Amino acid sequence: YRYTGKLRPHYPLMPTRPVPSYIQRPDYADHPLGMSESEQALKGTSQIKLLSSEDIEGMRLVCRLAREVLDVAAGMIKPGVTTEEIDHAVHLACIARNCYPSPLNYYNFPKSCCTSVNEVICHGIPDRRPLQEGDIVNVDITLYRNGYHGDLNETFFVGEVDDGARKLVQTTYECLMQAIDAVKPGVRYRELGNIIQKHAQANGFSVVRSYCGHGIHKLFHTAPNVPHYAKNKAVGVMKSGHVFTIEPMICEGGWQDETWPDGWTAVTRDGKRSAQFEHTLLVTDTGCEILTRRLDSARPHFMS
Ligand SMILES: COc1ccc(N2CCN(c3nc(-c4ccccn4)nc4ccccc34)CC2)cc1
Ligand SMILES: [Co+2]
Ligand SMILES: [Co+2]
Ligand SMILES: [Co+2]
Ligand SMILES: [K+]
Repeated sequence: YRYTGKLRPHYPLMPTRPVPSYIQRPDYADHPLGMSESEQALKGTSQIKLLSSEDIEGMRLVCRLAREVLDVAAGMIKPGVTTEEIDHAVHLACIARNCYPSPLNYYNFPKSCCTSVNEVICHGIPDRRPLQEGDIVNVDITLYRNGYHGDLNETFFVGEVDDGARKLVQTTYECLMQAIDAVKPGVRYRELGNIIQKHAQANGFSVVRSYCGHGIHKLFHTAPNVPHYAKNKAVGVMKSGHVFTIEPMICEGGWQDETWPDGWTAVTRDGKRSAQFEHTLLVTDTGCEILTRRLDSARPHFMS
């Protein structure tokens, strides 16, 4: 394999971390290939669930707990800390909150969260590499509680970063927030990508095309599919009671991605840096509720 940038995987991975039997498990947790029966039974479906009142309460709880866990990871972002160490803290924090770490064994993903440094667009596997001053790093958290998944991510700075890293991370966050601001009943899902790309393009940045936002509730990933680029062909119209993510991945150079031989790690083909932010949203009558918001601070971690 020819690597696209400086980053390399740092093996071996510590042995898989068990989840105590008392924590409720998603269907794929024990599947040998980590396949989700409940997901696959709906593969190829455009129909979007309308959440019930109990569904909404279940989503509010898990998305609040997921935010608490992301905040734990944020606290550890410093030079010299390995991504595996982050993952260990995240694993324990999910368990402490009576939650299963959703990524763990999801289609055989080996860890409890995704840590995506510099040119990694997404799905970086936590490993022995110590974080380096100047790095940017996304940690993507999903928890599973009482049958429901809650999903968020943020990009962080490791120590002091250069001007381009600041510009990329700020713009990616702006893209997400501008898209969130457009969410309300009657809006087509395909529209968010127009908003996101317009802002990214205006700042000299490209938009990843291979990975999308997603419906989430009793399923980790389900309808709607939500592209982040312009003139996409997404199917569906927002309605009150829809729950989905917007999770734009934005790049310094081109939009093209490829995957490492591990089958997971998605990287820029040019080896330039990529950043991502994510919230789980509930469409309401006035617009939408940001289920994964911070409750005690106005801003994401990279600002404060
Ligand atoms: C035909 O059966 C399949 C169904 C789905 C998939 N996948 C794997 C799961 N998947 C997504 N996975 C992830 C992910 C996985 C592990 C850890 C963190 N994230 N993120 C996604 C985000 C958006 C859409 C899909 C996926 C969609 C494509 C493969 C085969
Ligand atoms: Co993912
Ligand atoms: Co997501
Ligand atoms: Co996520
Ligand atoms: K990254």
